[PDB]
Amino acid sequence: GKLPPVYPVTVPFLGHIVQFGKNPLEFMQRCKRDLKSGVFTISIGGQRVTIVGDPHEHSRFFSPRNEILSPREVYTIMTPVFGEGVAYAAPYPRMREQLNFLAEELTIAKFQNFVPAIQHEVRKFMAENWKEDEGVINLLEDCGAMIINTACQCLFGEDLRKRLNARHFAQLLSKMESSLIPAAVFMPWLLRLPLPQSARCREARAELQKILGEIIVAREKEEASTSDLLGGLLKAVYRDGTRMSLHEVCGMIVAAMFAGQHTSTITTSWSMLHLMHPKNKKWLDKLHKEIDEFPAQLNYDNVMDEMPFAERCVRESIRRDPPLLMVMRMVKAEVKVGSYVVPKGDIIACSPLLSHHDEEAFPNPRLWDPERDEKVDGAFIGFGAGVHKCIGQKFALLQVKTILATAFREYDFQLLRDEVPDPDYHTMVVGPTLNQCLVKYTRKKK
Amino acid sequence: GKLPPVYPVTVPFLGHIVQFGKNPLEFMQRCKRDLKSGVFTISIGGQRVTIVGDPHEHSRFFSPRNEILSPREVYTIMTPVFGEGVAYAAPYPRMREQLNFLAEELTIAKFQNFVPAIQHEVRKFMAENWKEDEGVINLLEDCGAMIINTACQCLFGEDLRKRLNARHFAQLLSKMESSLIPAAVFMPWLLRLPLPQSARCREARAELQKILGEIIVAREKEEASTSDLLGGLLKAVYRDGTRMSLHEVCGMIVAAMFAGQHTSTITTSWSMLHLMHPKNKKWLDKLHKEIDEFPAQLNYDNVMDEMPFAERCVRESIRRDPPLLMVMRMVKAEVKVGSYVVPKGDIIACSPLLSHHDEEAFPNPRLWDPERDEKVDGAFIGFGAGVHKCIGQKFALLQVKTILATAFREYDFQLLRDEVPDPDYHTMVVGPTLNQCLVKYTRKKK
Amino acid sequence: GKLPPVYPVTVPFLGHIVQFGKNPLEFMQRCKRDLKSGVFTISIGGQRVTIVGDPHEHSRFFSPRNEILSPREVYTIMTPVFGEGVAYAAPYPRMREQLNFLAEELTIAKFQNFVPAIQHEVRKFMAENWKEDEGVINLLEDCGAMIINTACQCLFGEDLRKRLNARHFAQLLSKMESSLIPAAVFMPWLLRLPLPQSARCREARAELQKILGEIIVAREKEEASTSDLLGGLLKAVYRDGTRMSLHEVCGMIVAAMFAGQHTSTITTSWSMLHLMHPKNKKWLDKLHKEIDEFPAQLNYDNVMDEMPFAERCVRESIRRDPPLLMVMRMVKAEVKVGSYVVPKGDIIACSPLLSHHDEEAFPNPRLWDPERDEKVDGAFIGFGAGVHKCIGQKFALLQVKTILATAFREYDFQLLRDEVPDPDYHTMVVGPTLNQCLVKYTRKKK
Ligand SMILES: O=C(N[C@H](Cc1c[nH]c2ccccc12)C(=O)Nc1ccncc1)c1ccc(N2CCN(c3ccc(F)cc3F)CC2)cc1F
Ligand SMILES: O=C(N[C@H](Cc1c[nH]c2ccccc12)C(=O)Nc1ccncc1)c1ccc(N2CCN(c3ccc(F)cc3F)CC2)cc1F
Ligand SMILES: O=C(N[C@H](Cc1c[nH]c2ccccc12)C(=O)Nc1ccncc1)c1ccc(N2CCN(c3ccc(F)cc3F)CC2)cc1F
Ligand code: HEM
Ligand code: HEM
Ligand code: HEM
Repeated sequence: GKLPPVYPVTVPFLGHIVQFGKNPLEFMQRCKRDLKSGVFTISIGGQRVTIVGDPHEHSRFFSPRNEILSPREVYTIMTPVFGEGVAYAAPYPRMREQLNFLAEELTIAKFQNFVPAIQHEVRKFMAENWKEDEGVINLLEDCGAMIINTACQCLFGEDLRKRLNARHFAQLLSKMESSLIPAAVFMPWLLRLPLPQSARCREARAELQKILGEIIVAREKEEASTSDLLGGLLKAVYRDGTRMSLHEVCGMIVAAMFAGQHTSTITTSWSMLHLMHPKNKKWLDKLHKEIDEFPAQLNYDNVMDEMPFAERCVRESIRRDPPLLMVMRMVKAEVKVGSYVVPKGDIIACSPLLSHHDEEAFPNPRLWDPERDEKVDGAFIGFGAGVHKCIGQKFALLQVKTILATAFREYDFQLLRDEVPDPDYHTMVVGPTLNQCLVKYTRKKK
Repeated sequence: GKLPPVYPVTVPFLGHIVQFGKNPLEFMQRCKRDLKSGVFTISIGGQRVTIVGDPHEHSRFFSPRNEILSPREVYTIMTPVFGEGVAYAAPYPRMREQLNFLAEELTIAKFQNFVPAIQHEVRKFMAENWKEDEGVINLLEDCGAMIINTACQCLFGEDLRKRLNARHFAQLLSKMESSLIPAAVFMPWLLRLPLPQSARCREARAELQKILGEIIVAREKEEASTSDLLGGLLKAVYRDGTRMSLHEVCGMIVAAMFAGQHTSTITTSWSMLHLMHPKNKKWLDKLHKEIDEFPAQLNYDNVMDEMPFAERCVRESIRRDPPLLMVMRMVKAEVKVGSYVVPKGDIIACSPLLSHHDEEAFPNPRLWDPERDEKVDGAFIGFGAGVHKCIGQKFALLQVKTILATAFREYDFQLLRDEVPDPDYHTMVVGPTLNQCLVKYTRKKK
Repeated sequence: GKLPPVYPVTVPFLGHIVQFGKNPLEFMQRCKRDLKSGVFTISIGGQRVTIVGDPHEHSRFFSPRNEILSPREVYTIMTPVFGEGVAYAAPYPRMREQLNFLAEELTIAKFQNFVPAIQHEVRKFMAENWKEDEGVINLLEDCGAMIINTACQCLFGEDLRKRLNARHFAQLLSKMESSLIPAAVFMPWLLRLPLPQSARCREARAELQKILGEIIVAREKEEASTSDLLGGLLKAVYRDGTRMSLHEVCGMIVAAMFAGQHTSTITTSWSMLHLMHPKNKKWLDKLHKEIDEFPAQLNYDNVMDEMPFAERCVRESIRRDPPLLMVMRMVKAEVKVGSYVVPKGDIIACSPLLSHHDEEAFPNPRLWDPERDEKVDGAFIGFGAGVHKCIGQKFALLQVKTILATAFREYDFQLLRDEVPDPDYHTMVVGPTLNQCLVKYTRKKK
């Protein structure tokens, strides 16, 4: 085998994470240029990280099975929050079955009544918060509130929402996030030591599990028709003929809510931010034309089948600013990538950021252009690819499209600074800088 | 409960400590503004830190007992230097009794002969080091030398000083400080691992303990009158009727000397730095008027009761540049703070820096103005507040005021750069940048 | 004892390593100036580091035996790569004997046929890569390739090179380097925890050991004349009458190749970079005069005895940019350094960088001047000094001088930017910034 070339080891401890939090794109482009190779290795905290930064080789990265490019070792930071024996922390066979059970709950087939539930919360929100003829809001925080409120209406039954509302859900997820050390992907030794915040999060999730249990007992003693997410997952049956444990169900619900909270929020925000920008009026007008073709009450078919332009807007906002900068796996057995082999124990990564800004794939990559197409097949990896592709993608897109169509139909927006906000690359999920997201809404003439 | 809002988690490991060491004020003001709340939470190394940045809520932070906002877990870094079973490392009841025994040794009631002892060392120092009609000194280092020399004359008997002089004391404290990892407040897992520097410091303190023991044996075999600090503490009796161990006494002496070495030094320096600045001549003239009302030999009453203006100068230098930027505690049981609850396991903090620069409390907070008053009651927290307030405050103020009155009576000073020195926020105790503290003394016409 | 003075402890974890990776010279000069002492102590991660930054006191640092200023504890990071019981990881007596056995293999006495072997590889390389009349290359990478290719021809027999060629060797060393955490010199607690990359490197070296074993078995079953490095080391006999183990031999070969890969490469590059710079034409002309005094085929005597000017060029490039910025040891028993004592447990360091830029020793230290002499005796410490001085120095100098003489005889070079490249201080071995090393070769008129 030929090893990819290697950026030589630097002295500050985890110093490359600082660069990755400040200018990740430029850092990776430098690595690529200096070593004259799209496939290259860096060393972070003693751990080799090999980045497939050539769009043409995406298939090598996304094809292999979890047994061989495993996500388990790279997501050890998440075990306290989701639970032992849940998702990435489960043996491979159970892992695959659990993920699939969640994927089954979020198929287009399961979305009956979701668009009206979403429209209802959004309208409730706009009437509570956007009351005036005119007013100033933080668009990032309000999208975030709408994402959690709308997800909770779609996924959880009324009895569940009565005991556990979106605000409590939001707090719990936010507390959990605050307990993580994202750098510890490169500090596996740390995660073997006792961490107090870890015990705290497990009690928090155990409290959630208690609520969930009480709900099931109450539903079981009043029935004659549990087709919400909780209900669906409790009815799943593994290949061996057993059921998921409530522990496992609770964990998968947390993971689903945790996954969508920032990614979908960010995507909504960027999309709305580009569309209200004056130099994009042409695309806004185009969006209104599409929306006005439709009544007030939307449905699944309108949003998902009959809004191709709104789709290009959302996709191109994920293209330009992907909220997850890296997809990563642990190499469990060595793998070929072009003329190279990437050895076992390496972390192998593919970067939606680096790849969405490749000039060959996306000519003039700093331009937000909803009409563009990829020049390289598979270079859009906003939701990953292959067999492990985002299983929440259709649910996320339904939410974002519905919120977009409801909001722009009822309100005009103006960004209260000249340029679109800069991404803030310091956070785990990357989105627009919070203090640059002030916007003025104006209620449209009824 | 409602959780305070949370700055979302950042990727560089302990990256917020870098900002806290470079621009802490601006970092915290940003957190406050971006989240629209004076009470807010950040995550450092996986550990939630909730900052009470509203001056009006100081009472919630400073009221609770050590059983419930505990200092023990946040000061684990200090256990090697002070000893197991000493101070913050003692069970709560013993902790309280030990701290109180030290507080009792440093009451105004115990200061007979301190002002003359201080004046004597300062005069000895000025005659050894400031010999000429005119000359250049580093004011920060010389204040530091005067603080340790004067503390040793007040607190330790001649026999003790003969075996352990201020220079040796200074070295030992300085060696101990060099062994600490202040960031490990956010790395409790680290402090459970063996650290070699920790064993070294304990041998150093054990050597100190040996000297102290020999002194006691020598005093016990020559007496007919141990009213120094060592003597006082050895005579303390716990509620159960036993005595502190020599181990515990030794530890409390170290902690007392360690506490005052930089804080008091820094406060002296800032005070002298502002007063010699030309735009402050008006306050200098005012200070001389007050000093000239008094003979050469001062006494307790002059310094502590009859120098109200010198007091405003020292207080306002602590206001403008508090040497401890944060008071912190571990939440052992949850607590209310305004409309929020701060959960167990959080670190809860209140910042004298952030609070002394609040515009409502201290209008035009960058101005050093000794005549100002707080506009918010309890917003001055230079020495903390409540039941856990600095127990060295009266001793520190006596030293600083005495040094100020002795030095300015005998010398004029001029700062050898245009602007007052910038604080250097990189160190544990924060003071003026060392290389900006060059000053020229001029011996006054006798 | 008097302790050296101490820069007071800073809050960011390992924050001084960031400064050391960005501007080490300025950082250390600041420490020296601010504390008014050439001998001074900083605290990194809780570990005191005392730097002998006075050229006049070099002898204190370099005299003491390994039992008392030990390299073992500071080079724990290297144990996985070289092996347990090898070099710095061996008990002191074995350590001394092993190092000596390697030193014996690299004495001038052992270099018969090295200059022709080197000239042969360099010429092979130039003909493969520098084929045209004219062309653009990265001088740093090509010197690196020449250093490893030429070392392998000198040190390893044909049978060994047939199974393990320079490219495979280069990869293996590069993989090993990528597994290190240089900051962990200041994190001894980390190196006591399991690190996965450590197990990987040991398997890699075990694979190398297997190849080496097979070679020995094959040589042992075909002989009638193992005078390469492998052969030499296998014939070494300890004081007790036993032989090195193949494990130990394998480890010492790795350490030798690892030591020379960047240091010698960097030194070649800098030397060539200065000599092709136009303002240095005067020294280039001088170098050609010396080279032209000699045939095409060089020999040991020409290179090592008859090239005094080429020697000054190489030495002065190591003077101006020493590839190892610090020589460090663990104080095992306390030691005097001027008016100070440096206690046990301190890391004591001497910096070739700081010392080669001292204005007293090297007037106008930013000027590359091959005719200069030190103004302070022992201030050149590019290869260390004393009893522990670099044991590869004569081999490194032979390689560098031979490559210099062969290349400049056959080619002209031009740097494709105006100024000599900046050093990149981020890496373990420090050399010229990689992307500033583009050069244009021109084949000379035959
Ligand atoms: O937000 C993250 N993850 C969280 C938690 C999570 C993890 N895996 C999941 C699988 C399913 C559901 C949730 C999760 C998350 O919400 N991820 C997510 C995944 C899929 N779909 C939506 C959201 C996350 C985000 C960033 C991150 N980093 C920071 C960048 N990094 C990195 C990588 C390479 C470098 F050179 C430098 C770097 F700094 C280490 C990985 C690590 C992370 F875990
Ligand atoms: O100088 C410090 N402490 C030392 C040692 C010490 C500790 N507790 C004591 C109680 C009694 C006597 C001595 C001590 C000290 O001398 N403190 C002191 C306390 C009271 N009166 C005078 C002096 C010190 C100083 C700073 C520090 N940091 C750095 C800032 N930090 C922090 C906190 C929040 C953030 F967002 C970011 C930050 F970086 C962690 C706390 C931690 C510390 F321990
Ligand atoms: O390149 C390094 N070493 C490697 C591996 C190695 C170690 N010891 C050996 C002995 C014999 C052979 C190989 C080795 C190496 O190739 N060193 C080498 C030594 C002698 N002759 C040639 C090369 C190396 C290079 C730098 C380094 N640092 C970074 C700077 N540092 C440091 C020190 C003081 C500070 F204030 C701040 C700092 F960041 C910690 C030491 C540590 C290292 F181990
Ligand atoms: C805009 C929103 C989202 C973005 C941009 C996003 C992005 C991604 C990406 C990049 C992957 C990696 C896929 C691969 O390995 O090739 C992924 C996987 C995943 N996403 Fe999302 N995601 C989003 C929303 C969601 C939501 C709402 C859920 C809720 C269930 C979710 C759950 C997952 C899961 C479970 C996986 C792992 C699939 C596996 O390992 O097989 N994501 N997502
Ligand atoms: C200018 C000098 C000093 C400053 C600015 C200062 C500042 C502080 C502050 C802010 C606190 C926290 C009090 C609270 O929890 O509300 C404190 C506590 C303390 N200080 Fe100081 N301090 C100084 C000098 C000293 C000295 C000379 C000693 C010597 C004994 C000392 C010993 C203590 C102790 C023991 C506590 C803890 C009290 C407790 O937990 O109950 N300090 N100081
Ligand atoms: C330009 C190339 C090199 C430079 C600048 C360099 C620099 C140094 C320095 C500064 C030392 C520390 C000596 C002391 O403690 O006083 C040293 C030691 C050493 N070098 Fe090198 N070195 C180079 C090449 C090599 C090579 C090619 C080898 C191959 C064997 C090597 C092996 C060693 C060893 C084994 C030591 C440790 C000697 C001991 O601890 O007794 N070095 N080198």
